[PDB]
Amino acid sequence: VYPQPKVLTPSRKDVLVVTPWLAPIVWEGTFNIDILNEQFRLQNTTIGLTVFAIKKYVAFLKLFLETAEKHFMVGHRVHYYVFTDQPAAVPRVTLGTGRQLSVLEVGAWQDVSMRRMEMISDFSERRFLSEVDYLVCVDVDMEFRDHVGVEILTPLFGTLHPSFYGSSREAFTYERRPQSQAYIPKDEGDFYYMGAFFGGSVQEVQRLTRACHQAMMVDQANGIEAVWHDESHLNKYLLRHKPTKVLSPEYLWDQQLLGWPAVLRKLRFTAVP
Amino acid sequence: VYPQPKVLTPSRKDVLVVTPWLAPIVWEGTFNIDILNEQFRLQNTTIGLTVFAIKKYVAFLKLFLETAEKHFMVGHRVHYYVFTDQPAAVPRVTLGTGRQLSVLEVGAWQDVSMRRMEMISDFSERRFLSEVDYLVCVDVDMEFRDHVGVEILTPLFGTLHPSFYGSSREAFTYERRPQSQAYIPKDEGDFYYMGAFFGGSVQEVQRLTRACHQAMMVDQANGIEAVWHDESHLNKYLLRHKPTKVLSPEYLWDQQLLGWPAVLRKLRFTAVP
Ligand SMILES: CCCCCCO[C@@H]1O[C@H](CO)[C@H](O)[C@H](O)[C@H]1O[C@@H]1O[C@@H](C)[C@@H](O)[C@@H](O)[C@@H]1O
Ligand SMILES: CCCCCCO[C@@H]1O[C@H](CO)[C@H](O)[C@H](O)[C@H]1O[C@@H]1O[C@@H](C)[C@@H](O)[C@@H](O)[C@@H]1O
Repeated sequence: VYPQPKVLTPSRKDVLVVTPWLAPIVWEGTFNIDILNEQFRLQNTTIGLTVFAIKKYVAFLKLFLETAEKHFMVGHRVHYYVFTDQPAAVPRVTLGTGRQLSVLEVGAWQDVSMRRMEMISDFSERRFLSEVDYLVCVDVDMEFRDHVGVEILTPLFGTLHPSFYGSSREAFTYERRPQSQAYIPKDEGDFYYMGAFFGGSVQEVQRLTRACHQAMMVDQANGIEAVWHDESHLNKYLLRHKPTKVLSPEYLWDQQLLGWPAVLRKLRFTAVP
Repeated sequence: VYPQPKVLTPSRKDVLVVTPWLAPIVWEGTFNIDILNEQFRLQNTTIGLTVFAIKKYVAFLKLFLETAEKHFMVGHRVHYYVFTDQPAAVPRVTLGTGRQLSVLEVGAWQDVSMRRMEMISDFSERRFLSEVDYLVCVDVDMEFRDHVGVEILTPLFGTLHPSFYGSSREAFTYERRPQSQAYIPKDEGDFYYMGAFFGGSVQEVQRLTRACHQAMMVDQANGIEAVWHDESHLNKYLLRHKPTKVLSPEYLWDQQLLGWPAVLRKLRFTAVP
């Protein structure tokens, strides 16, 4: 039993909650988590979370994982995959039942710019992910402050960049040179998505990360680096293959930079100052 | 090129546009048809529409089909399947390119109450629907007045009953006897869906119509007829298997009964007076 939805009452009066292609934009007040948790638990949903922690960023893993255990997908099956050049430096964090962590070592400047999309592409294709239903790909220099759960899950999602959710499209920092595979013309574009939080089913994350990696290789062969690297390619991809959910900036925020505006009812996953 | 969606501007301020399980509720102003038409045409989407026209209701087929040709899925591949006890009386209506019609003869009072779900179940399982991607199941005593297009398409959809979209759940005319397979308790239920317009992918319409038919057979064996026949079973089904889109009453209206309220910007598919 849960409160009856009310057809004549908007779920939010201050923000857009569905895109023009009918993908939900996920804000607090738009979902009932009990119904979603039931639907996803009925499928024994397993969520993989990938995170890169390279060089001095390995220091952010302790708080990232401690707070993920408090707030990410609690009650569902979770497997963290930590990609790092220092596997020995991964903190031993105690995990709830049904949750596990694997450490994946990274080897070996444009190839580093390509590393995230290349490595997730290769990894997402492996047979040991047979049990994993969705992949969520986030940055490590962050903490969870509030619920991040199965409301986000869908075949393909991106996240509204916290600096640009209010901007008109010509102000978006899309790649603007026609020479680059990431090019988006002045008059095109739905949203500016941030590279720090995207995901989807395993098949849709294989497709996204393969397309971004292959596009970046083409740019490198031509001597061009997109203005915001794999984020520029992510935006080009999501423009052409529209996400089936879009996460609001509740899911990717910087409070030191941007404070706490009235349109954010919760700050769920935030930059570490 | 299309107008940029505006994150800080609700798509509607007067109605709920997403359910608590994050399924879009389809109202005018919530979608951009050009983007949807592109996505669906890229998949060469074929829509089957089923309609029953029995005894004197065969008289409603001429206006139903003439207006469907003006307003239903125009530009996409459509196949009408007319189920009738008078195949000879089906009007010869001229169809646009890419659109065809087949006539399916019905044979042979509780078995008539079961006929729609039984017949669609049997039909949806046939190999000649290999090319068909979605099934839309509507009543014949209706006309199209305005656009009904691929915005509705999704794995599973129901339609808000025009008499009840404003009602609280205890006022819903759900089956209330625990003896019936359609039973829904006082404190349960999201919406009251009408049996006159439901649909989804072929697989989801096989599942819905098989479950409703099998449930109604169980009730008949027990000497119970649900209060609103297959509509009572439809509601029980959609309560347990939540629809991935819900159509607003723009898609199922009676203007003689209910007029033209401010929350309806378009009257798309309406009862014939
Ligand atoms: C003091 C730096 C403020 C920069 C705000 C704009 O954010 C940056 O936007 C570009 C695209 O234009 C990239 O997405 C870049 O990674 C963003 O900066 C990072 O995210 C912001 C929100 C803030 O946390 C910065 O400190 C990060 O470097
Ligand atoms: C004069 C009759 C007014 C009835 C309004 C309520 O609609 C009926 O609701 C039940 C469930 O409670 C069934 O869904 C039934 O089929 C509905 O009646 C039909 O639809 C209404 C909207 C109107 O067009 C009636 O004339 C139909 O019989």
